Order: sequence, then C-alpha cells, then structure tokens
Amino acid sequence: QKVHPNGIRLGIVKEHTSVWYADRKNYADYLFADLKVREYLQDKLKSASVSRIDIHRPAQTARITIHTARPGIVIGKKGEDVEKLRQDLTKQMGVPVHINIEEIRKPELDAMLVAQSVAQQLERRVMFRRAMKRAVQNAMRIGAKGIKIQVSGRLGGAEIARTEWYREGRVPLHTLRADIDYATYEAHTTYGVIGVKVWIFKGEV
RNA sequence: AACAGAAUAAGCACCGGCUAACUUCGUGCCAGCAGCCGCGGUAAUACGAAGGGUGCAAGCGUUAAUCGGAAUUACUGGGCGUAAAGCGCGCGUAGGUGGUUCAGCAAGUUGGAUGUGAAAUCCCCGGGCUCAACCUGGGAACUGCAUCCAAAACUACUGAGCUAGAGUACGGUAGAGGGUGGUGGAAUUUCCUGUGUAGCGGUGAAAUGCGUAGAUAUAGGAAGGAACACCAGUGGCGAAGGCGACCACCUGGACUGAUACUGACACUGAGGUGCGAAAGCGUGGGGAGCAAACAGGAUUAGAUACCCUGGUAGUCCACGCCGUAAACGAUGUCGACUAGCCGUUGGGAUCCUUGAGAUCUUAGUGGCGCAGCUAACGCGAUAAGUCGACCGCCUGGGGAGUACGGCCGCAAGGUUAAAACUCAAAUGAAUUGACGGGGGCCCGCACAAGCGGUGGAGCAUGUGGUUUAAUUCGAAGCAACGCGAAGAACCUUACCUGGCCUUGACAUGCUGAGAACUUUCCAGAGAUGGAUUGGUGCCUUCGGGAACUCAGACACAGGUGCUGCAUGGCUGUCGUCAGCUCGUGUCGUGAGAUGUUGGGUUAAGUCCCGUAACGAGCGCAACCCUUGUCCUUAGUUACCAGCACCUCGGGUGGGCACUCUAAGGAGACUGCCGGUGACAAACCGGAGGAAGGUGGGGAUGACGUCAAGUCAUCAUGGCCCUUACGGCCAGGGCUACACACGUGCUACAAUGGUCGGUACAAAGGGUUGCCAAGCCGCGAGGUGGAGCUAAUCCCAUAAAACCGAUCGUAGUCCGGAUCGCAGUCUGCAACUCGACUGCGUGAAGUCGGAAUCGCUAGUAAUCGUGAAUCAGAAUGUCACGGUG
Ligand SMILES: [Mg+2]
Ligand SMILES: [Mg+2]
Ligand SMILES: [Mg+2]
Ligand SMILES: [Mg+2]
Ligand SMILES: [Mg+2]
Ligand SMILES: [Mg+2]
Ligand SMILES: [Mg+2]
Ligand SMILES: [Mg+2]
Ligand SMILES: [Mg+2]
Repeated sequence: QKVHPNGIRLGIVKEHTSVWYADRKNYADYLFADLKVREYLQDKLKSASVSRIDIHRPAQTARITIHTARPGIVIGKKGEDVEKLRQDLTKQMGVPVHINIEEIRKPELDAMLVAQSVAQQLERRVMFRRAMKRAVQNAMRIGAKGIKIQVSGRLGGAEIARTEWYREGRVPLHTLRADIDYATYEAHTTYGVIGVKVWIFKGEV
C-alpha cells in the first residue's frame, strides 16, 4: 500500500541527505554516528523548526548544514548555541564538526515544517478540522499546486479511528517525473497517539 | 402609639434527547434506573455520591381521575385503485332528493312587538376591606319557547300549463342471450375378423406393466360415450356468474332512422324478494376419456411428494339442495361540463365518383396524451379531473371473521358477531446496494486441449495431539502449517530446578569515600566472598575542581505482565482488477438521479460518433530500470586482426582493428502499402527492418473492505507487579513421541548403472580475511606459507553432453534408511544435541486409491554454481547459468 514517495524517486527527482564514500571496514562505523546525530539534534531543536540535516564527509573530518526557517533563534547573539554545540557534537562524533545554517524562506512549502505545526495545534485542544482547513489554504495562497493532508488516530472519540482526508489541487503519485515532499510527525495528546501525513506537491519535472 | 434588637423565621425536585441547566469519583451485563426512546460487559455528562447549575417557593414532588394536544367518531373539520375500508349482482316497499312557465297561499324563512327564560355564577362599568382574594350596586347575556304584525326571493302545499327528462306506437339491422327436441364428421377406447412375427410402452436413465395362450403395427366391421378443430379477433351478447357444431321450435333485451302521441309519469333504496362459477349433498339414470382417495415401480439420509404404470368417487343427464371465491376494473348506481391523435365492432349521414373513397355524428370496445389530481406508482370523455342526489362501509397489530347466543341447512357449514390478554409496532408506494439453480454481452491455465507431480514407501521440516519439572509465547478456510527464525551444544532464552541479590544491571538529583588502574591468590558448580606486589594521575584562584570507583538514604529504576475491539506505525487481502468521486447546472415534495448512459472499439471509464449536462481530480497510458541493433568518447589488470619476437605461453615488444567494459546517443511512431469501418476511431493482411503493432521482463497496486494480523521490532492511553511478575549464575529444556495433516527431497532402474579418458558457463565473495605451489594422509585433511586489498591473487575442479569398456532388466553391480566400528574440524566444552570421512551391514520400495495442484516458450522438465545469516551447521530462502 503506497510505497514511500522518496524511496521510489532517489534519482530522477531527489537525492540523498548524506553523501560520503566508505570502505567495507568502516561503512557501519559512520552510520551509527550519523543516526544518533539526527536523534540528538531534533531533541535539542524542538523549537526553531528544522526540516533537513545534511551531512557531507570531506577529507577526514565533517560538514553539517542544519536548515531552519528561523536562524536567529539558533544563532543567538553571534553563535552562543553554534560554538556550544560544536564543542559537543565532537563528543558523539570524534571528528571536528562544521555547522552551517541556511534559511527556509517560504516555510509553508516544506512538509516537515508544516506537520510540526499540526502537532502543536492538536495538542492545544484545537478542533481537528479548523486547524487544518486553515493550514492548507495558507499553504495555497503562496506556492504549491496540490496538497493532501491525512489526519488519523484517536481524534478525540471513545473507540474511534477515523481518518480526515482533505485535499486541494492536483497530486500525482504514480509519476516518477514529479517532485513530491513527504513527512510524518506524530502527536501525543492526553489520550491516544495521532499521526499526521503530508504530501506537498511542488512543480513537476 | 411606645419599647427590645438583625435578633424570631428555607427548603424541594431535576440536570442523555423531547426540556431550562455538568463535570469529576465509586460501580463494572453486578447492583440498580425509567413518561417514552432505552442506558450498565472496566475511562458511565442516564445507576450511587461530590462540587456546580437551572426551575419553582411556604411549599415542592409522585400516584389516581376528567377535558385538551387527538382533523384519533371529523356538524363546524377526515376517508374507501394498491396502506384498514365499495355488499357477488339485480328488482323494489318505508324513507331521502325534484326539469320548466304563471297564479294563489304563508306551513318553513327573515324583520319587529309582547309574555317568559328564579336569584346566584360567568362577562362589562363602577363602589367598599391599607392592596388583593372577598363583598357589593347598574347593565348585557341566558342562544330558548309561545302569542301577534308585516314582507314573498327560495323550499313546501294548492290551481293551471310547457316539452328539453322518461315511456309508447313505426320501419330497420347485429348477436356463443335463454329453453325444448333433432342430426352430423374427425379422433379415443372396448369387441369381432384377416394378414403378419418379436418385442411394445415408458423415462435424466431405468423399473412396475403388456407380449408367440400371437402384442404393437395393419385392414374390415359393430357398439357406445362426452366434447365441438380451422373460422376466432384488445370480436360479440348478457344485470352479474356465464355463453362457441348445424336446423327447426318457442322467447327476452339492445341499437338506428323517420314521425305522431302521453306531459315530469324521474332518481336511489334500510329492511324484504330473486338469479347464485366450481367442489360438495339427496333419489334415479348413464360409464368413452380424464382422474383426488388408493396400489406398485423409481428417486431419495428419509419422500406421505414431484416423475412412471394402473385406478374409484366424481366430471355427463333429469329433479331438489347448498350459497360462498383473487365472485377483480382489488374502482356502488345515476346525471352534467372539460385539449388532442391512432385503432376497431354496427348504424345512419353528407360527398366529386372510380374508390384500396372522404369528412362528420351517435352506441360500444382498445393504445398514447395536456390541464388537472395523487404519498408515489399511475388514471386522464370507459377519470382516480371539476360538481350534484341517495346508499354501503373503515378506526393500530395479534387475539379473530374466531368463541358463545340467534336464524337458516339433511349434512358439510354459512350468516350476525365480542371480550380478557399481549406487543410498540403492523402495512403502502418508491430509492441506493447486495443477492438469483432470471435474462443479455465480455474476460481469465476457468474448462477443453498437452506435459508433469501430490495422496504409496523412505528420510527432511512445520503444525495438531500426547506427555513432562518446563516442552516459553504469537500466526487458524482460500489470506496457516520450510510460518516470525537470514542458523536453539551453552550463549541466544523469554520457560523449568536451584544457588543469590534489594535505590538495584542501568537514569537523574543527595551524603561520604578514594585517581583511574594493576593485582597475576585461595575458597566455592559458578554467582560471589576475601586476600592482592603494585598505581597515585589529571586542570590547578593551589583553595580545590572535574574525572572515574565504593557505601548510605529518598524520589525512583525496571517489566518479553493484560488490552491489535483504546490507538499510531508497518504489511497481507480482494486485484494490477478497471474502476471510484467532486464542482457548477437542470429534473424530483424527498432519499436519489444525471454526467459515468447509446452505437462502434479497446489489454483499459482506452478512444470515436452521439447526447441536459459542461468540466476537473484519482486511476489506466507514458515518465524509471533491464535485455536485444547501431553510432560516438575511452584502452589497463581487459583485447590479439596486422607486425616482429619467442622458450611457442599475448610469453614479449607492440597495436587501438576487435571482443569486452560503461558513459552518452539514435531506432518503432500503425510510420508506410493494400483492403476493410460512418472512411472514425480502429481492424485484417503487406513491404522494409536487429526488433511490428503496449518487442520480452521488473518496480509502480485507486476510493475501500475484512474492528484481518502484530502491545513480542519499535512508539503510546490505561491497568496491575515494585523484598519481585524485577535482577544474577550454574545444569535442564524448546531437538520428548502409539498417532493424524501440510509442504519438500531422493528413489523404485537398461532414454539406465559403473570404470577409464575428455568439452564448453554465468554470477558472486575475500587485509580481523582468501588461505595457493610443494608436502604428508584409504579419505575427510595436516603441514607449508605465497600472492592479495583486487577485471591482477585466491575462492574455483561447473555438471548434464560426448568416447571406450563392462552391466542383461535380477529386489538387481537397483536403492540407499537403519546400525556396529574407526577417524578428522570448529569450539572452554560434540552425553542428552553438530557436520563430514573410512570400513561393514543392508531394509521399505517393482510408478503409487478416491481425489488434486502447477505451467502457454528460453516456458515446463532435468543438471550444476554462488551469496546472505554464520566459530561450527541447508533437502529451505534468495540469486546465475547449461540442455531444452
Ligand atoms: Mg435572622
Ligand atoms: Mg446521576
Ligand atoms: Mg376532537
Ligand atoms: Mg331500486
Ligand atoms: Mg338569572
Ligand atoms: Mg370473474
Ligand atoms: Mg371486494
Ligand atoms: Mg461507475
Ligand atoms: Mg556458515
């Protein structure tokens, strides 16, 4: 059922989030670094929303480009968090670490940034649909050509597992030529676990 | 009037919907609640409490009892085609209603006057008690009944007329309208007679039956009984039931024309009177076929039934009875108005006349249709439309058209016709689905063609069952059982038996202690306990800090414990099936519907032509990968055509032709030819071409379904354990074992079996590894250490095929299970419990029931090779090639 919309297009649309060659004797000693970096960084940057954390390995050290749509929260008073983490990313990843920060201008057209706001609204006890009818039209005044948002879970009920489904525009999924974003962020309410899926469709080719 | 002092004085029901007003806590299909809907199975806004809140107040609630709401007994104010409801049809008494002109009358009717309709009560305007209830003055009202006066439209009564309703007299047609006799022809059966000789008859198929004691067939004859082909029709006639041979005989009514007469003589009809299909009943006839009851055969778990062979009352006639039917147009009779068109019976017209004529008009009988009505379906001059006159009948479902009583009947029975009790529903028309042993088109190894297996035997593997101290859980039709598990000697591992811990194996905070480290030691199955040379760091505001390790105490830690029906995540399934929806618009009272149907076509909701719909999305197609052709760029470790070289090995120099490798491109679009279609999609052929009509394969699975599976991968709501349901360590266990089922491998031999030679692959792994040459071993191997970080080195010898030999179809020079003995390898350790090797022994098995599965071409069938997991261990899983 609906094979993951990145794993079919690694190639014709998108590329990896981490590029580095490794021998067969060190391949599984760089993965375990790069997988507990991403669990570390998102638990620290719970605010100052983060979409993508890329990692390059040049000759013998590192490079990391953390993407936020609000860089001023992370770079606060000239890198009081930047040099503080750069001391302490080396303690998990023994090479010296670079940290680079870009902007995510138009923050309402990347799926991770959108779906983090859905968990925020649905844990403030906002209505399950008034939160989302406004979170699609706002992401259609500027930008995209199609948006699907599925909201599944407890949805407040007693024994209820309904799925909200609202769509606008055009979203293909069996065209490999197209360009689709995808993100699943969850939510822990005072009862039940709500999972949210987002399918922002940018332009094709 | 004075004194005292805020002192002397607030409950009751309810809070899920109707219905104003809400959340926590107990409880868990228990107790309990309730005016109806109905709540309660472990999170209850409905039960019990607690806060809060709403209604009313000196009262608030329940029960009982009437009228409202109830247009639910409908006078004002309902109904009867299908929801309950039109008698089976006539005739007719009492009664109800009355066409049209005058004239009279005044019984109804209207207007007025008088007498009355007790007072109170109700209503209106006032007046008294500090207000109000309460008391009270004046008026209206009491709808009525009676007596007088007047008016005269309508009804009644009376008197006279009129002909439009109704009836009579006269021509004239059409008819299965009745009753009483008579007479036919075809066919069936029984009987007689001739010829002739082996079956007839029956049915999914048979059997009972009938036959040489001469059947069926076939010809001749006789007797008898009932029905009346073709004409024959939405056709006729009758009050309805009903009525079909031809003729005579009596006999009723309808149509149509002309003309005179009577002058309202009419309509309906409670009671009462008649005619009442068929089955049945009584007495007498009559007995061809058909046929309940019955008998036998068959089918059948069973078959009184369907089907088969027989067969009686009855059906037929006369006379008498019974009175019901889906007695149907599910529609009482009678009268008047309201657009059309196409039929048909019979009858007059007019009309040019030859008509296969024309138009108009009545009496019937059919098909469509506008207004209109209808819940809808549907009726629509033969109303269910608009209106009149009289009658019958209906009041939720069962109980029940039933019981008692009455009247009729020879009998069966019929007609008239209740109640108690019990339920919150019974029923109507129309929608979307689902389903059919209903119909129409289409597709799939779905059948049919073909090859090969499963179930027979042996071993391998899983589940059920059994058993044990534990055989740790989970997955139960296809969708399950070589399944999580891509590896159980211990470890894994959860379970069992013990040994052993309590802030803990681990997290953070607190208090002390020492750097960490190294201790090379004993006890003990180990866990652990105690020795134990040593070590004394590290940054120093030199104060210490941080680092680690030990103890104390608190919050806690931890959980493979329950819930997959509290859920997220991730996968199966229908199904790679061709569908699934929306916007705006119009139709419908509404749930809906249309687009998305029709014709053609397609692997396809793919296209074309059509069309109250016009569009859009998801899907299909393409975009991606791989294989097949060629071109360009590229030449080491790959490559050898040309060149020498050679020791004859691309060995070497060399070459960039090639094969190969991998980058980037072209090629295929029904493009072109012909035919075919509406010439429009497309379809059938044809050329060229490496490839021809989506070239072959792969990934890609729509809206959804099954509360499908998983809390034991992980994440989480709740619930329990927290001196153990948590931790630690030994051995055991999951591999036990009369049995049954699932997949899988070998075999059962001569398209074979051995021995000796000899030929050709792809794909992949390897510096914590591959482990060569030499070397020693019957053999698995042991030495030995190269080469190697990979087109180089190693894994690494492909097997079937071919060639020669023997083997002669024998449970075997077949088959290899079992088992004895002897070895090597990994690992601390091969007892329960590993894999291989040697030697010996040699089983079942001679192609395998009912059944049942896979496959349409490099495919089935058969032969090998590699990888993942991995110290060791594949008949499985995944993957690549031979022969075909
Ligand atoms: Mg007081
Ligand atoms: Mg309560
Ligand atoms: Mg009433
Ligand atoms: Mg009458
Ligand atoms: Mg009075
Ligand atoms: Mg009838
Ligand atoms: Mg009737
Ligand atoms: Mg459809
Ligand atoms: Mg292995």
